[PDB]
Amino acid sequence: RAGRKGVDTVGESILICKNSEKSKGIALLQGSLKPVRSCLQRGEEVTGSMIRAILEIIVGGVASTSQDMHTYAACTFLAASMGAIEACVMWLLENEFIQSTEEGKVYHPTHLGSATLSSSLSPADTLDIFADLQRAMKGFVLENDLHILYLVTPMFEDWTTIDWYRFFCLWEKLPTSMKRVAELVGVEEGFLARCVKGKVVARTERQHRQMAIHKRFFTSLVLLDLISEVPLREINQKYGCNRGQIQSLQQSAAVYAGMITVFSNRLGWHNMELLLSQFQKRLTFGIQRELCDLVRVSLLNAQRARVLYASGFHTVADLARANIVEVEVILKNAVPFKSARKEAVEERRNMRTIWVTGRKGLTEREAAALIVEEARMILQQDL
Amino acid sequence: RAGRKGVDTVGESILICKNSEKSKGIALLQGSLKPVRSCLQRGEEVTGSMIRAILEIIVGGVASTSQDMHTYAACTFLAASMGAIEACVMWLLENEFIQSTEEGKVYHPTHLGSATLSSSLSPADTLDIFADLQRAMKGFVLENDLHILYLVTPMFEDWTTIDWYRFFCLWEKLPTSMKRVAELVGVEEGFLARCVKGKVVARTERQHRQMAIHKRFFTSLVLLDLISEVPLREINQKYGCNRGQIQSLQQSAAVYAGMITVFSNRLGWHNMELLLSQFQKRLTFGIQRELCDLVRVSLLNAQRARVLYASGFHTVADLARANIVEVEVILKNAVPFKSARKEAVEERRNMRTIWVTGRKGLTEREAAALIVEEARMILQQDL
Ligand SMILES: [K+]
Ligand SMILES: [K+]
Repeated sequence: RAGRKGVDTVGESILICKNSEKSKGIALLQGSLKPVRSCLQRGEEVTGSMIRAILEIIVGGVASTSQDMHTYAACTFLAASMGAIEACVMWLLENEFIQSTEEGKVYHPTHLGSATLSSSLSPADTLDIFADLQRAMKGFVLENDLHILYLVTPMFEDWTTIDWYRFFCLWEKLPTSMKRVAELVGVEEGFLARCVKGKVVARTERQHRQMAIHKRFFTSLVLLDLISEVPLREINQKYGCNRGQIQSLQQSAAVYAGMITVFSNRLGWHNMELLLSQFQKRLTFGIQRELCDLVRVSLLNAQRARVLYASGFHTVADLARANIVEVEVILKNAVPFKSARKEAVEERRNMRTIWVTGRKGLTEREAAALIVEEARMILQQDL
Repeated sequence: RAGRKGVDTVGESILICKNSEKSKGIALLQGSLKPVRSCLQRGEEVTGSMIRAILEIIVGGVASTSQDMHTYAACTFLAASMGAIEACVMWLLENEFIQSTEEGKVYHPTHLGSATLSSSLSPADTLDIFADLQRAMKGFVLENDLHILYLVTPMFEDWTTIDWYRFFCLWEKLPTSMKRVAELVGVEEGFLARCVKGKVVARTERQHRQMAIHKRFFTSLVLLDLISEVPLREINQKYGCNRGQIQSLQQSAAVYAGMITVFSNRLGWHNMELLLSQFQKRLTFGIQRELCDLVRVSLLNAQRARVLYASGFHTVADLARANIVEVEVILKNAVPFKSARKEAVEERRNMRTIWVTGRKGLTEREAAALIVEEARMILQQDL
């Protein structure tokens, strides 16, 4: 990124080092990129990338027989550099992903197969997800939205560094209704104590998904406050994570929530599907059910939707009838100031202070007129 | 109680009244006792006293036929003043208390019958107790002693006036292990809130044993601290009850615990019997399992047993080897003073400061020698 084309004569790069790390710095300047691996490499005859690859072609209906499988193996990048394929096919058979009809040896997708493909889910993750859902449908808590959120809470990657001492403090202060959900999932208070007392991550044993469970329940709490319209600064102080890690999490959970919804629909689990089908939109914007209609407008996010709701505008229909200058004023009240704000400067009438995507700078007035204009266009398309 | 025989010339009685309650006072001075009712009186064809009376003679084996029943009815105080009997017999039949073998119409006791008699329990109470035990054996908490105590916690009479606001404060501070026991029993947090917020006793509906449940769980908490050797003053401040109400409760629960143990033994419920059979002794003295051996000595109560345990004397065997003057000193340390106690007065060497039952005043020295003497006599009887 050193050197602007058409602007600079040269691009300069400086790597600051010490005498001790002097040799490692030179290694980088002379270093070159490593050769590209296939990521489908084989004491592991089976592998995730291959299992998914084989599942996609069989369920999709472009690979039926055993001859089609090895023909596919020829097209891979792994074979370009110049058994394992057969192992993945059996794996799909053992775990009810694929069917075999002896037309000798022809493979067809199951309901679980077609569901996994439509859900864009990884076959390795689908097994635990399928069990987790069946476990939840045997005993489910409906008095709050926490248990539902847990099912759509992603835990395939760490989104933040969790302070366990902070976690235990929230555990005790946690209401009884949410402790019931914790117990029902696997959250044991004993494991939480062995985390604060001693910084033993363990996780060496495969059976230590016990760690992931507590990380997942911690995350669901964050997502619970998030769709409860709890301020980002409160969530930051309460949990110990920045706004960057949160936004990356909600956009991840919004997508994941859609996956579990599709997965539940293709298996015929209507009751479970019915509950989940409202959280994709709520996780995206971080809102409650009431603001779901307002946030259809492009410029209206969580903060702008709430202040317009609390001012009499509950729906797009109510927002189309709106007086523009009234919308503008309500927007002006949602701004965050360090001092308890909420002189006359008439030189700020042209200040473009509202950002969009692929944006021209919008004034607070122009944005308001756009919100009312868009609301009317949507109101007509609703008929 | 006015007038000491052989001492006073007269006994004087004065009833202090106002002008408003003047007439009611005269009513007492001229009043006389009401005639004695039978307490087995009959829109109530069946009655508790009769059901129990009929059960006792059939199970005991002194009344078999229908002729024996009405012969018994003649001996009652109710018939002395000069149908319902037949109704009680059917009730015992409907609720598996008694058997009928058509030798036309001969009645025999069931296992449930013989158990109720041996337990000294009321047939009306036995039905709910029998259900409560069967409910507990389906899901039982063993990590603490609370759930076991609930089964031997008596609630046939009020032993104190419970402050519900205080109760809710202990509810929130209550650990998760004891909240699980509350939920498992029937303690709903919603009902606790409707007690503090509004002083609605209700209890007009028969189905409002929901009140008794919360009163019973409140009581079990008191009994839990009591056998955990928590000081009487702490229990007084924590719950809001005096030491008189507590002592009346523990002697009531000690007896009741023995009843439920016998009841469980006659039904063949060994596992349940095994757990309960240790709480009669602990409820009596208000001690933990360790002091169970020491309290066999007559003079050793909860307080004296603990200070002797913490000083090296764990058993009667260890207490028989004891040096008398050492026991005396340990006893002197258990005394409660307002100031942080624990001059030389050698005039208190004859002060009788220890009370017994059917008592001569005992000195702290004489009592110690009695404790060691009794311990030796018990140690020999143990062989
Ligand atoms: K929007
Ligand atoms: K004793």
